[PDB]
Amino acid sequence: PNIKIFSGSSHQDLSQKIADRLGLELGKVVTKKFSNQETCVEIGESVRGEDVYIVQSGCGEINDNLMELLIMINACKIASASRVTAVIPCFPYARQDKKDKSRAPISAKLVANMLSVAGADHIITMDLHASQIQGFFDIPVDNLYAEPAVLKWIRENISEWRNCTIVSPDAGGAKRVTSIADRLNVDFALIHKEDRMVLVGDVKDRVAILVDDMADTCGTICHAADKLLSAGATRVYAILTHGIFSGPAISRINNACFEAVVVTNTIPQEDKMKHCSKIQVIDISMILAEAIRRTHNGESVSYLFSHVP
Amino acid sequence: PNIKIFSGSSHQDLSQKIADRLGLELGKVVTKKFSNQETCVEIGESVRGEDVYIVQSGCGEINDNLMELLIMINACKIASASRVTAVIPCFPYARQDKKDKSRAPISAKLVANMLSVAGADHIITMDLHASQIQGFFDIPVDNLYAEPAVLKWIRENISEWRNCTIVSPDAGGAKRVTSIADRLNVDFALIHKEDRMVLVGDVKDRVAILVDDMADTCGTICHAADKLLSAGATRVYAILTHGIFSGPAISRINNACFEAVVVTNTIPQEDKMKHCSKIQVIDISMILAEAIRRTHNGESVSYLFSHVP
Amino acid sequence: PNIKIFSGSSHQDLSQKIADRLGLELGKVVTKKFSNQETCVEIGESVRGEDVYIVQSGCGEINDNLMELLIMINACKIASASRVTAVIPCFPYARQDKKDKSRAPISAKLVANMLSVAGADHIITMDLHASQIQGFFDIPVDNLYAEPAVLKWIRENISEWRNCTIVSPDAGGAKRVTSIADRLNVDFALIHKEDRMVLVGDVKDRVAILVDDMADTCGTICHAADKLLSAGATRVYAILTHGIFSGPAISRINNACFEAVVVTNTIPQEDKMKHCSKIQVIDISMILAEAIRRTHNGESVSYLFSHVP
Amino acid sequence: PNIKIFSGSSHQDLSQKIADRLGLELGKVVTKKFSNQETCVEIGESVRGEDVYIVQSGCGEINDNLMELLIMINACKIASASRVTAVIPCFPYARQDKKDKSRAPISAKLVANMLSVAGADHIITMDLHASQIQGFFDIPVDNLYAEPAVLKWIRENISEWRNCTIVSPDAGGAKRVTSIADRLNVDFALIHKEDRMVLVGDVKDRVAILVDDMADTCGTICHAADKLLSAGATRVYAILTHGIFSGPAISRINNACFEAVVVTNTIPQEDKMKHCSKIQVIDISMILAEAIRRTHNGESVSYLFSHVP
Amino acid sequence: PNIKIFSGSSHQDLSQKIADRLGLELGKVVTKKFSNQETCVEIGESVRGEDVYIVQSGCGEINDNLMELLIMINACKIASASRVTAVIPCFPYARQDKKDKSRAPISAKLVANMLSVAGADHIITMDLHASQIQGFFDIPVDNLYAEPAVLKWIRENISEWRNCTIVSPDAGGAKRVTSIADRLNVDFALIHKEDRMVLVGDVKDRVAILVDDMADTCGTICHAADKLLSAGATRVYAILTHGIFSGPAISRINNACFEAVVVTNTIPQEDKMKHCSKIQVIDISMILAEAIRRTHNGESVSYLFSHVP
Amino acid sequence: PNIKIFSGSSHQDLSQKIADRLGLELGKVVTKKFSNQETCVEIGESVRGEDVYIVQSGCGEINDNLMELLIMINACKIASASRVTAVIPCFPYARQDKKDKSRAPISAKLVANMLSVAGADHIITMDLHASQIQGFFDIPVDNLYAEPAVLKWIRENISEWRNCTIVSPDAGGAKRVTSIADRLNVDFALIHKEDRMVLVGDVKDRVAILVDDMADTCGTICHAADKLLSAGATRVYAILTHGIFSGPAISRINNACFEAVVVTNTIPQEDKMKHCSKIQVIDISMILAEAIRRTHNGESVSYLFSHVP
Ligand SMILES: Nc1ncnc2c1ncn2[C@@H]1O[C@H](COP(=O)(O)OP(=O)(O)OP(=O)(O)O)[C@@H](O)[C@H]1O
Ligand SMILES: Nc1ncnc2c1ncn2[C@@H]1O[C@H](COP(=O)(O)OP(=O)(O)OP(=O)(O)O)[C@@H](O)[C@H]1O
Ligand SMILES: Nc1ncnc2c1ncn2[C@@H]1O[C@H](COP(=O)(O)OP(=O)(O)OP(=O)(O)O)[C@@H](O)[C@H]1O
Ligand SMILES: Nc1ncnc2c1ncn2[C@@H]1O[C@H](COP(=O)(O)OP(=O)(O)OP(=O)(O)O)[C@@H](O)[C@H]1O
Ligand SMILES: Nc1ncnc2c1ncn2[C@@H]1O[C@H](COP(=O)(O)OP(=O)(O)OP(=O)(O)O)[C@@H](O)[C@H]1O
Ligand SMILES: Nc1ncnc2c1ncn2[C@@H]1O[C@H](COP(=O)(O)OP(=O)(O)OP(=O)(O)O)[C@@H](O)[C@H]1O
Ligand SMILES: [Mg+2]
Ligand SMILES: [Mg+2]
Ligand SMILES: [Mg+2]
Ligand SMILES: [Mg+2]
Ligand SMILES: [Mg+2]
Ligand SMILES: [Mg+2]
Ligand SMILES: [Mg+2]
Ligand SMILES: [Mg+2]
Repeated sequence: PNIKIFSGSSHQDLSQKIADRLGLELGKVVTKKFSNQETCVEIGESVRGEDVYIVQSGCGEINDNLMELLIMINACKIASASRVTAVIPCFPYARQDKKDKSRAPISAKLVANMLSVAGADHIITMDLHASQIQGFFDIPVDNLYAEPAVLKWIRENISEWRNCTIVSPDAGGAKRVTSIADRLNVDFALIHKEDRMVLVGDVKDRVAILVDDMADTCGTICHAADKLLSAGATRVYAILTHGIFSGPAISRINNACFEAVVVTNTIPQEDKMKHCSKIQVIDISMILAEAIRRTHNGESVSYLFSHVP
Repeated sequence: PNIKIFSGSSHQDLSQKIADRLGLELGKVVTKKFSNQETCVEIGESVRGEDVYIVQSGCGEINDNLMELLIMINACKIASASRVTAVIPCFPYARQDKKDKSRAPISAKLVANMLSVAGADHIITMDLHASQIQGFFDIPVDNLYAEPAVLKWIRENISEWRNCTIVSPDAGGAKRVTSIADRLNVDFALIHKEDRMVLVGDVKDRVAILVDDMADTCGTICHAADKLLSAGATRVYAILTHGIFSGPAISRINNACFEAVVVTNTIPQEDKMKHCSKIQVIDISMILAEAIRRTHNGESVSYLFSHVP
Repeated sequence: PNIKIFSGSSHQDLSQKIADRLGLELGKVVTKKFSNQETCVEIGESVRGEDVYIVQSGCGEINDNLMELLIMINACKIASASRVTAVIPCFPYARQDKKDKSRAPISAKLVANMLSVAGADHIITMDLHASQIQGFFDIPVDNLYAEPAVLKWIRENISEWRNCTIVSPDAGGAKRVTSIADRLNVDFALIHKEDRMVLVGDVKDRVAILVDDMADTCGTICHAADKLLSAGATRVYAILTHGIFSGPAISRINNACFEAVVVTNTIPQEDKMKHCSKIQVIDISMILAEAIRRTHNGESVSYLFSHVP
Repeated sequence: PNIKIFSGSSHQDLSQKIADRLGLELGKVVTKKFSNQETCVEIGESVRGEDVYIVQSGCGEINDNLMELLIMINACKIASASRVTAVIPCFPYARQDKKDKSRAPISAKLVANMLSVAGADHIITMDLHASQIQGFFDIPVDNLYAEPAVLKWIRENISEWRNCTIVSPDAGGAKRVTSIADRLNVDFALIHKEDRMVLVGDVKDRVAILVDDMADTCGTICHAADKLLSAGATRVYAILTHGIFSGPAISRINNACFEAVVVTNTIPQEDKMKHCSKIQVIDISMILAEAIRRTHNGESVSYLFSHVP
Repeated sequence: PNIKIFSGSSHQDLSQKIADRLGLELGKVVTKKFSNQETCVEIGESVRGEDVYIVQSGCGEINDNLMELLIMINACKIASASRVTAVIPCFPYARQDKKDKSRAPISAKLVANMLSVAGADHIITMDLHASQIQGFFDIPVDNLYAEPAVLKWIRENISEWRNCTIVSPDAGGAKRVTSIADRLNVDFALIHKEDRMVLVGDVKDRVAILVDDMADTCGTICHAADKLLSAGATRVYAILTHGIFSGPAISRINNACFEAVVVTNTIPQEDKMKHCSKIQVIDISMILAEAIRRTHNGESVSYLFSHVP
Repeated sequence: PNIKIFSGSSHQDLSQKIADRLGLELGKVVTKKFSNQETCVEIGESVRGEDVYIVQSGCGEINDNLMELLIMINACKIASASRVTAVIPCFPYARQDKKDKSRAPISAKLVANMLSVAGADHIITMDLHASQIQGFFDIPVDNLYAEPAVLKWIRENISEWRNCTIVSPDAGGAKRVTSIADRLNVDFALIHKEDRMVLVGDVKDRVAILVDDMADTCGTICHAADKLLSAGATRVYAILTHGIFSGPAISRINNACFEAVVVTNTIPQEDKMKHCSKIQVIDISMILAEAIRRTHNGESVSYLFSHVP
């Protein structure tokens, strides 16, 4: 079986970058809409006996992109692909991972069930909002981390990184920032709201680096940055793997004191970058390409958790 | 267990009509979108031990509405509803019911699988594009027919119906028109394309009635009507259960010779009716309400196949 | 994994032809009946790690043959075959593919479920009565077409084929005849019953060729042929992939005006050919052998939809 | 939900007896064959919301009857029956319950899987060949025993039963005979083959009673009876729940020394009784009717293991 | 269907308390071990058609108790119980809810799968370690909260509760303490380790109340209490729903400065209470009994999230 | 894919012997207990794309070992092993293979379901208590036999084996002893209890060899040996594949007249051998190693049923 990479319509540039890193052309697929807006999918080449990877991020018109992904998986499965892998850099509905007191769906579990029944044998994703989502599946799920690329960016872009501070915006994700601070051998200052915020960790005259899994409306990072600037930090950075930037996010970032808002390209960023000068993108296509290549070859994927390829 | 009717966002007016016919209020549900356009669903009342019916048609923004339906089903299922029934008047992706020579998905089967894995115990739908779709499910599926309401409309609106002709637009659905002609005791003239059309059945100086399951772009019925008017029919009617009317449909209908284009209200029609004077709507809410009531009470549903309630 | 071909008891000659075309011997299997008429199956050679193909058509004693097929699949699956494929040239219960108004089983879906639970990983079949049956499965289904062999027969056996007409007997299957007429570049005359029949398409002084998926009691083709001979066709042919010929079929064919009734050998025909001189058989063993070989080698199967091997 | 009893074609008289004991009429069902010998099933009354019991024994044309049962279950399940129970007095393929050294199917497990996928929620059967077959299902299985009726027959028909001996024909089923002997407070003599047979237990000048689950070819009981008559037993009886009597069974029984061969009516016996004067039938319709009634009412079924109703 | 409560061997006193609150006797069940230490289960009364609740906490010999629970569920399911509910006050393997960088099982998901395949239709549990565990199931899961009982205890046992502080021991569970502080209208001071600890929130001359889901080795609460006593808190309390208290826990509690260590009785505490004077128990049997009663009657369970019955 | 052998904690020496025979090192795995006695499993090497075999016998602390096996299977499955095989020399809960009149679990079926849902693709076991257990699975199960090794031991250790007698202790397993006697060409004397025992087959002045699948409390073999010594057998041997030896077994063996009690090493025997001088062990690691090697290479496993490797 050979690797076949197919792109959904959500993130074409990322799929092309992945395909170039693998020395492959993107598989021929027609992904459009019928007149009544139903998804139309046509696999333009035989996938019989091949190892198929479908790249689609949970961004943009999320329900359309998710339906397209499921329809593509189904088309490849009934076309006798030997294995079908969904490469989902940003997992849709990941924030609906529990009920907790409300008569609400667990939408992430529903998405996992739909991916399974569509025929996915394997999932590759990056920085799941909650790693318990891996347990929503019965098929293997490789949850990659942007952390090696983030560490590389910090070392090559922040001159005072040895004295900086790594700040979690909410108490929930402080595990990520502790791992990053341990890797950099720095202090991890913490922030949480009580309309007021409380911060532990000396930030005065230092650089503070907010790290989080995603920025949707940027309410979380803007409040944290306001707090940090209250406590005398010389500069504040925000680093996120998923740059969703919906709603009022671009205006809030423009009016905030961030030196830089760095995101990975798990979601296309060109349109947002046009309207916001302080957004910078870390390419993670090498990590995804290496994960695809290693799953195909039976090589260790977890080696990527700590190594930039 | 009591009947609880919940409406999705696709067809609120139909759900309200159904609820009024059952003497019930619509269940409290919040169905909206998060900032990043992910579906947000919140069941506003306990459904524990209840017989839940969720009304959502495959129309409008089809992928959003389908996701909303699946999320609502999941929310009701994990909220310990005794039974969950999807009331889907127009089944989405019904026209993708086979591959036939192409490397294509069977999207209708995927939709059936998704509805099943979401937790639906029962499906109620109207005039499935292909009744083989019933076999795509392992749960019971009640496929209702608009034919009794169509016959009622014909008898009360076409003065010359005893001399009229019932015409199938494509060879595929001529079964429907034969059943209708047998019920009315009239001739069924047939039409199919060879850019030219061929018609069997005397239509001269008579009324011809085109009957079909749906009109999407109205290419099918406009070509058939052109043929019929070539052969001297005094008036031509089109009657359809599903009035999708996407793309150039309204302009084609406006420029065509139809005396009337009658559709059921399985899909909301007010916006289309604003731009097209010859569209008339048959209310089928009584049929859906009776089906819901009979499934709840253990009464015969097939009795509705031949009786207007 | 190597190809292993096993024959059920239904069509031994077809299985042998397939095995010869693949350069293989039929696998050792004992398929008989216990005293109380329960099916007895004994796999006479190890199939561990092999790619197993079981050839059984839905003909003869259909329930016995279907049980035998399921039992063989189960025996091969629990004997650790790497993959089990049911090669079912004529799919049993294919005509019970829907309910449509009656309190009836969808027997084709039940058969698909039984094949799946027995352990079949893949289905190869020819000219399914309804291609929606492919959606009754969750495993891949390769639905082969007799059309290339039919076109070859027409070109090599009917001297006036460039002027002939391709006639559908019922409105349902006219898609097949349109494809054939497009391939031959001829007119497709159509027939359907109203005890009287209506025909469109000049057949006078021409050869008419009825094409259909199967002839069971031959009521369908005999009525169509009577109509065609009413309209002056010089000769009438019938061509079918599945020659079931049950009940009064042989007598009706003998008393009908067919120049020839051509069937494929998806069903054994020698006994019927003894009693009916106008039955001729097209061998489709090359198509089935090529499909088996291509699925085994990961080669394109759809290439066979348009090419005679 | 009300009880609905449907009969398959295998054992109509038993189904009628069961229905009379329940004070019910048999449900309207058409169970016949199409021209090509495919099973045709038509449920003649609504079963929506009802508790459906389908009576079909694994006898006669076993594969036809099994297919008919599965098709009926499927028809009732997709007709929205609240619960479907297969009442299978003699379970087909029960003797193929293991492989043991051979490359053979476990056909009983396949049958269980097929019954489950057809939609059966519950199985009622009598004297399974191996009670481990209950573990082949994931749905509940009530395995009834003919033993109370057998004990009643022994007490009312064998004058010397207090001095008799209960003999197992093969070592496998001696558990049944020990239970019977314990109930009667008598000795259980045992027999097994070494073309010679060995017997333990004084049988001289006594009545010996062979007890077994079934008599198929009667090779087992005729050999055992020959042995018993060698050792001076005044009379020999055979008692079996399942009287299959296939092959040479009737001739062997006619030429054997049995005083009586008693069977239950889990299988119709009239035709066999015509050709064999020493066959007598125990009616077990009361046990099956009580089991149906108790499962419907939520009453203890195991109470029937020791009580004649 | 009637309620039947069965106790596993893990927590007999809790099951008895639940049964008394429901006005029921515990169902007759034999739960012991064979000589080779395999679990032996015997249901001593018919459960046919009943609503069965099996009470077993994930404590003590956890693997034995989990096996016993699964075996009991299986026994009740194949005995035709109408519904089987696992009442698991402390969910076993809840802390293995993710992999996160290691080649480790997701044991909680495995436990959920095992409970589902054993036949559980419903799960009732209290204070799941991660509420995402609800998404590990496809059956409904009611995750009850000890918070109402905790609030009642605080108000009736701590005289200065209006001035107290609610402290989370680890950053992960601070959601619980924020909910509790909001209910009490007090400040929530937070603690996390950097062998040193950092605390935000004035605790000087006040009572601090540590709240957490469980105390296993009490390393978490003892370190937090040491920190709190460093910052001048007059008294420190610990309140936990699950008092596992394994390993060195009792000695650490005895040597720590806790005024009180309060636990619920989701786990039996008498043996631990013998060796530790500062352990007090909150009875939560009323909450579990109300949940059982409300699920049985189709009443709202979420009403218990905020109301002490 | 390469073979990876992992050992559970139950039988480390057997796993090492198997690994040596395959020329492999045991895979790195940490299998221990958390403080609260929950199983902790950590796979110390990548198994991605490998053929994983996990060796764990149903002995010792059976519930702990079974949980450990399931957790290891789950860890390997979600770590993307190409195939996972449970090598279970002594299958736990095998004696609970049926209900038979009691409201009891079928625990063996539950264990099979748990192994399947954990992710096992294949089971290798030795001398299942009932071979019907193979039908409890839907995955392939290779049930190996100790008989070739037993025959080898008999020929090399009992000088009078040509005149010996092979005795079944209970009527149930006499099939094993008939196969052994046929292989050795000797008589098979049989024993069963009526507190008294009955024996057929001349044993006077001969060696009697009891053969059975397992000895748990040794009540079965000690009673049989007492009977045999009553009838003048010069020596009595017992040979068993599974030496469980729980409860009073060692004392009964010490006080019994056995010349030797031979067991295989499907269960560790060193501790029991310390306290009982007449226990001897047959190594079956070559049979298990050959089965693993042959399943990996696609070679015939059934060849081992009659051949010592
Ligand atoms: N796409 C979405 N956009 C915004 N909010 C969402 C979205 N999906 C779910 N939510 C809601 O957001 C909330 C989840 O918030 P969040 O993940 O930030 O915190 P948490 O899960 O409570 O805690 P933490 O992640 O810190 O452990 C829920 O109320 C959920 O319904
Ligand atoms: N939403 C859609 N809008 C338009 N075309 C669609 C849609 N979904 C599927 N199709 C395409 O339309 C075609 C199906 O057309 P249609 O149902 O009219 O005819 P058919 O299935 O070939 O025959 P018939 O229904 O007459 O038996 C397929 O090529 C399918 O891919
Ligand atoms: N083996 C069989 N022999 C005869 N009739 C059968 C068989 N199996 C099913 N039928 C019946 O035949 C009918 C199906 O007929 P047929 O397939 O010719 O037409 P259709 O499905 O209505 O339309 P079309 O195939 O033209 O789209 C149904 O009433 C079905 O119950
Ligand atoms: N319908 C059938 N008629 C005859 N033989 C059958 C039938 N089905 C299976 N068999 C075969 O009969 C044998 C099973 O025989 P039987 O049930 O009498 O003994 P057993 O299972 O070996 O032992 P026991 O039942 O005494 O414990 C197997 O070889 C099986 O393949
Ligand atoms: N029974 C157990 N006893 C002790 N440790 C366990 C047990 N089960 C799992 N663990 C381990 O404990 C760790 C989980 O710790 P914990 O739940 O306290 O923190 P977390 O999940 O990392 O974060 P948080 O719960 O604060 O969001 C994992 O390494 C897991 O393997
Ligand atoms: N681990 C165990 N230890 C002891 N007894 C057990 C164990 N598991 C199950 N049992 C019980 O042992 C009995 C099964 O006994 P056994 O297997 O010796 O005979 P059988 O199945 O009745 O007949 P046979 O195996 O001779 O055909 C059942 O009552 C079962 O509940
Ligand atoms: Mg967050
Ligand atoms: Mg159409
Ligand atoms: Mg046809
Ligand atoms: Mg048997
Ligand atoms: Mg027998
Ligand atoms: Mg914690
Ligand atoms: Mg046993
Ligand atoms: Mg035994």
